[PDB]
Amino acid sequence: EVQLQASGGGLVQPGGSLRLSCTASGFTDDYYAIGWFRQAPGKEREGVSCITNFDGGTYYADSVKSRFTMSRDNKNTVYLQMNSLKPEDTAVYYCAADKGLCSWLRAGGKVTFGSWGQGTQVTVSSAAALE
Repeated sequence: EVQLQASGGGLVQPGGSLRLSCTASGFTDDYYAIGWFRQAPGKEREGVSCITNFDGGTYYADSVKSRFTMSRDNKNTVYLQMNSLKPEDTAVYYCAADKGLCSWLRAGGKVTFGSWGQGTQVTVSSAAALE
């Protein structure tokens, strides 16, 4: 059965790091794409990153291109390493997969002809130093 299991959210200080994971099960077509989009408080959805299963090509939204890195573990997991985190990165992050489109990277961050899992909260705040 097709599943997208997520994990790795939390509260971190600005300049910090967090890693999100998404384990994709049951995908047998070579042409899927997997990645993330996010929903920041009071903002419209925004695409974050995408990896195409064919060729392993990686795509990033301009807002995260030099700070975030996506990687894969062939068990069926993709990782989003977030570094130099900024308060504006605070959002609910959703793992998504589509039919090789990376649709959520178009303006508006809307998945089309795809699938998405449950959100994971990532908060970047000075409040994190108070644990």
